[PDB]
Amino acid sequence: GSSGSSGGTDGTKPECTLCGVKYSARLSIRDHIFSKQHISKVRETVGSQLDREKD
Ligand SMILES: [Zn+2]
Repeated sequence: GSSGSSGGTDGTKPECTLCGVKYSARLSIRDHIFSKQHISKVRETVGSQLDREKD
């Protein structure tokens, strides 16, 4: 016989893979991104310091 295969994943749980800060059933993506906690990661992940030569 046959067991069966999978052809579609689902699981957009409220989390921030970027800051690894899994939001709580209550918390929300907004409340997060709207907190230094997140911003910081967004400032470091790339950096604040400007580039040598500007465009
Ligand atoms: Zn975040």
